[PDB]
Amino acid sequence: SGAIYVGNYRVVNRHLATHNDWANLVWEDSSRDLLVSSTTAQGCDTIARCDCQTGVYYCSSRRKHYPVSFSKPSLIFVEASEYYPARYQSHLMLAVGHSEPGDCGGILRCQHGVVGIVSTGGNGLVGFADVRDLLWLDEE
Ligand SMILES: CNC(=O)c1cccc2cc[nH]c12
Ligand SMILES: [Zn+2]
Repeated sequence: SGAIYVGNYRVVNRHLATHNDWANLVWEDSSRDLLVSSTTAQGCDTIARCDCQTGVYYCSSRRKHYPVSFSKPSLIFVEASEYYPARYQSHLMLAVGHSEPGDCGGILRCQHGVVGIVSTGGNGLVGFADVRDLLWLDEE
């Protein structure tokens, strides 16, 4: 589990969004596994605006923050999960590291801020849904 809190937006894994998130929906893309909802209170997080390929991610299933190299966001074939059938996931970044389904929402950060959240995993890879292309998160 986990979320990004930037301005009056909450960024969550689409598959973990709550009734409240859907009632207060701003934007969602099933192909990216992202949903953004509106918040009353201001968040503290800064989104990275960069093409960094090194960062650190939180892995709840290890209670550990791991430094990783990761690929640039791309379209990747993702095997079926409990929430999605096997399909191509867009804006996805891969790193060699430990992920379990419950690790989704773990933040990947670089020197510039939040890069994305854990979305996919298994086979010793972790997949992060990029948010850095979502420029509108920084305003309104
Ligand atoms: C929607 N798919 C998931 O819940 C998922 C997310 C992160 C890691 C793994 C490993 C297998 N499935 C995973
Ligand atoms: Zn960066």
